[PDB]
Amino acid sequence: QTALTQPASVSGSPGQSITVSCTGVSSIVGSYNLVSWYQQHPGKAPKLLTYEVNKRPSGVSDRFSGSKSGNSASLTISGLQAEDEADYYCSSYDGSSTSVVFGGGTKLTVLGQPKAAPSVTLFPPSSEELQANKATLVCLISDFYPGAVTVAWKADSSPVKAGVETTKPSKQSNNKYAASSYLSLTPEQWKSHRSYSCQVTHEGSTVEKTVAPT
Amino acid sequence: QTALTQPASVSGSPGQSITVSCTGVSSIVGSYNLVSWYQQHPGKAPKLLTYEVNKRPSGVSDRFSGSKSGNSASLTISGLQAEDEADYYCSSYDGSSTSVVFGGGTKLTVLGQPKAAPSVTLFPPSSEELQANKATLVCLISDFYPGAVTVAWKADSSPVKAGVETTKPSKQSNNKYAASSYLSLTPEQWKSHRSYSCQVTHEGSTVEKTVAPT
Repeated sequence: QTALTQPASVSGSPGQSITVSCTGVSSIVGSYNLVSWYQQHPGKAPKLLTYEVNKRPSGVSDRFSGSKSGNSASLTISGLQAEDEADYYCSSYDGSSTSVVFGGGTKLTVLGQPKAAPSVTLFPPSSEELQANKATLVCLISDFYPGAVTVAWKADSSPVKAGVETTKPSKQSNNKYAASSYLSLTPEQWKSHRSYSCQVTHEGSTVEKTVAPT
Repeated sequence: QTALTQPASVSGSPGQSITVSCTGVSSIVGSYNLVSWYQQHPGKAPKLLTYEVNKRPSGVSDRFSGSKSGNSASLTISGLQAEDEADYYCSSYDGSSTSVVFGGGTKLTVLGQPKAAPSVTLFPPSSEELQANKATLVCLISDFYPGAVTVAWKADSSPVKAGVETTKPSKQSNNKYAASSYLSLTPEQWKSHRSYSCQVTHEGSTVEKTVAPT
């Protein structure tokens, strides 16, 4: 199909400014300065950032400004913040008699955010769960960055190679990631060992937490 | 109130047909018949399925058809295929901002296995954690399908607001989903209450677990 031309991706560090161009914008009939830019975060609907080239709806920071020059429009984001990491789209009320054309989209990555070691919290099975004749251990891994992490389990000092489920890291409200790994055991397995351990490896450093029956 | 409103999610089996609704089109000034539906697969730009209510662009199967009756517009998909699982957005041209406005999105799941309700295990704060002035509660939500849930916390009948984080559902090895919601609090407020409840709502049905200091 037809789309406005945008670069596929752009990146910058916090505090910097990024300009995203959108070409093919010139209308074919009336001088349409009807260019709008949208921001889209994963799993959410596109949000309007600017319209009629440079107007901002209420609630949108003035760090976002649009402009237009000939067959091209631009969106500049001043003072880049981690929350700006998202996809951006321009759109134009094209010469296609009563028709709107959209851009292919630009993915903005905010580089250079500080590394954060993960907080690791290990939970032993609850009394409630033991009474249902089941035992689950959960290793909660939070506030880390970058979002890649390796998780391993030990029963005493030996590797546990079955019953381990680890979720994919997801960004949370503070722009850092969280994930959890759980190990399902029988109550007999849990009591037949002196301790279990969750080892988390993040950017070369490994942290280990241990828990014992009580 | 959103200008356009649609169900958050719907699911259907392969072979059937389902209809996704969108309300609010008549109150958008200057919308006339500029109603479009977009389909969006993860990591990709939205793809136009229908425009001007019922026209289809080149390459869109005739399994997709749109309709508008008053303040509602609808997208009907017949002969559901696995590849139709995606997010669907209705939208409309808004004369007030000379821009396209989007509905909130509808996540459509094509049921590839039976619907599975979630196992919910709630964990109270680990001892070595309170020992260091932190009190995290973890609500583990596993083995559910489709992959979407809402989670609510209650600190003694009173809805909990701040300090809640829930991860985006992740597909595990058995092909079902898992997620966790943790609540961060101070040991003080942990003991300042009698019970804590984790309420998980999935496909209209809601389960609740509770823990109490001990």
